[PDB]
Amino acid sequence: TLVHVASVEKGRSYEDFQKVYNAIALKLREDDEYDNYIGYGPVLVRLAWHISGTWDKHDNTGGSYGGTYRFKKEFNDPSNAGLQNGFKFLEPIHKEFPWISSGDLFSLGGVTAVQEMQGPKIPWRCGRVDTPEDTTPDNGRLPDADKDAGYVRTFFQRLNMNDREVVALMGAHALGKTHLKNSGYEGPGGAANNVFTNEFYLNLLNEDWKLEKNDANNEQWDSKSGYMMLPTDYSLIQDPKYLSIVKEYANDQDKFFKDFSKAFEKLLENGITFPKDAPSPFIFKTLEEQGL
Ligand code: HEM
Repeated sequence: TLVHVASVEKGRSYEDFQKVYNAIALKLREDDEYDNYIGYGPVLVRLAWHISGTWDKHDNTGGSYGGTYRFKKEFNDPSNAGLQNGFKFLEPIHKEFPWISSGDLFSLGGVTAVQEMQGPKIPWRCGRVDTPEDTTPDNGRLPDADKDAGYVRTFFQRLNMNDREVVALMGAHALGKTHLKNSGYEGPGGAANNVFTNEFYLNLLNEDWKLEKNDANNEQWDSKSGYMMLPTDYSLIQDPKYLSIVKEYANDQDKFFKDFSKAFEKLLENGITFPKDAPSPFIFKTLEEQGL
């Protein structure tokens, strides 16, 4: 069995990590022009997810622990096209705080982004430890977007996620947009794409979606409002079990926030064993809460 035990960066405590959070948050505020004024929040959330979503529950390969996205096999995964922008954003942060591990930095970037975009608090734990280049997972473990609900359910079971966790996590697609050159899909999902809300679910249910091909010859669902849904997004209103949960979150943002926060922490921690004397999870203050 392959076990990864969280090991706190030597001598570091909550306050040290809050300083890293603050540096990420200050740079997020500064770099507001990125991606036609969306800012870096969405791509940092996607980075935190993609470095975690290589995990395989069966043998504990992949996952956030090892920080392996720093190695070219993983950095160059076609599934990760565009994430280099997030890595480049985090580079000056890592320079300022060289003591933090890569997996801790990448995952903390996603937590910081969600919170600074007015999302829920996401508890976060330190202690991911960089592992060598030969531990980098092969490409092909991240999901395809052209597929249906059965594919989504099966995929997420590899990450030990159930229906509620899947539907909650997908709500992150309120953020950012698809970019044709990255993924072969184009467009935002709504008007509020750098503030964290339940808009994904509302737009899934309330827009009039039309199936179209895009300029890369791929099918996607488009609305007159200029929004889009991936086939895997749209699958959440095709499957009866997913549809029930989509309606729940469309009706109740507080419940979505609570479930997202739990699922996202779980995603970022998959594969990691936290020893009993490990610090409790940290809840970082936003810049606003600190007067910064
Ligand atoms: C079935 C699972 C999923 C599929 C197929 C999928 C697919 C995609 C695709 C194709 C894009 C567009 C990339 C680009 O063109 O730049 C995207 C963007 C994004 N994904 Fe997902 N995704 C999935 C799950 C998730 C999850 C679980 C999260 C996080 C909780 C997430 C967060 C995001 C974010 C924030 C963006 C916007 C990035 C940006 O604007 O640069 N995705 N996803």
